Amino acid sequence: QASVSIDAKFKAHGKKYLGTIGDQYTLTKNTKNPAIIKADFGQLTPENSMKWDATEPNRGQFTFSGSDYLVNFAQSNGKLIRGHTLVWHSQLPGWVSSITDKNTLISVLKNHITTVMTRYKGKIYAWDVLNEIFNEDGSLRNSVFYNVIGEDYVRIAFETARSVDPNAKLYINDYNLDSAGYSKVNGMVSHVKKWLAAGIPIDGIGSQTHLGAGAGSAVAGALNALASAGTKEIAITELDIAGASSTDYVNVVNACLNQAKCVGITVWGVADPDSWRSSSSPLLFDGNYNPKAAYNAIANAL
Ligand SMILES: O[C@@H]1[C@@H](O)[C@H](O[C@@H]2CO[C@@H](O[C@@H]3CO[C@@H](O)[C@H](O)[C@H]3O)[C@H](O)[C@H]2O)OC[C@H]1O
Ligand SMILES: O[C@@H]1[C@@H](O)[C@H](O)OC[C@H]1O
Repeated sequence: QASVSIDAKFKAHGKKYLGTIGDQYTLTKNTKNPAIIKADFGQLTPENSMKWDATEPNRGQFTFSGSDYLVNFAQSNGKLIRGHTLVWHSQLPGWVSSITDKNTLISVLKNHITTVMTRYKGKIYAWDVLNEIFNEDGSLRNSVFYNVIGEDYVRIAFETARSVDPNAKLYINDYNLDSAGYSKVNGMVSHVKKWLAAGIPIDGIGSQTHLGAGAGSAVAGALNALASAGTKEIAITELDIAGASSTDYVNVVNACLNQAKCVGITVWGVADPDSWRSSSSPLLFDGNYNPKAAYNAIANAL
């Protein structure tokens, strides 16, 4: 645990949280990891336990062991929770993707959203309702949901989520929304404006922010562009930067700090060895679960 909490310092600026991720394994693999989570971060996103493959492996049969543990740990330690993720083309069981009847898929979709959301009703700050539904050029990704139901699945997902748990912030999350002017950013913006004008309950846009070295400086403009979509809030949902330079990390933190709609930042992992991009050492804590230079840089910038 780092003596100075970047979550505390970020919150001091009126932000909601500076959080990270976890699940049973990383929360119990050693003593430093859960200790770091409790001392320096204020929000948790389950890395894998709330995904479709882990929650509904078979049609209508739910498995909530992992997700229960994550939610219970967070709730037991005063950490906000971001549910992730309800509708996604990746980590989706074959039984879902093989469905070809529109009404059958809508039924399945609604039951999945309803069961997962109902189980944690009132305990979730934000839900990534839809994840990665855009192609790089801004067009809608041809996933089973898009292919079988059509663009209306967007309305259905958000409306179902809104009625199931009106207390959770409903988000659409995506990656590569990292620079103003990028096609995917333009597509995210124009579509959300359209959906909001039609009455679709979208509370926020989540920008993953999986960066390469040097890409930190363009994030401020990207967030400014995303703010034009018209949602109530936006957030950096899965931050990690290859090389973990102080300049990149501080640039990204300032990007959120200086944009009124950015409620918080979630770093996709605590320590490098547990990163899904471990070979690029993209996190704030190193192989010894000790704060890296960037962590202190972030603290001294707040
Ligand atoms: O066996 C499973 C692993 O193969 C799997 O690895 C995870 C893959 O997803 C990672 O999280 C996603 C990263 O990409 C983003 O765009 C998504 O929104 C994230 O959810 C995660 O870090 C990997 O661990 O999951 C774990 C095993 O069950
Ligand atoms: O542990 C579960 C809890 O996480 C959920 O919110 O409510 C039902 C419980 O069984």
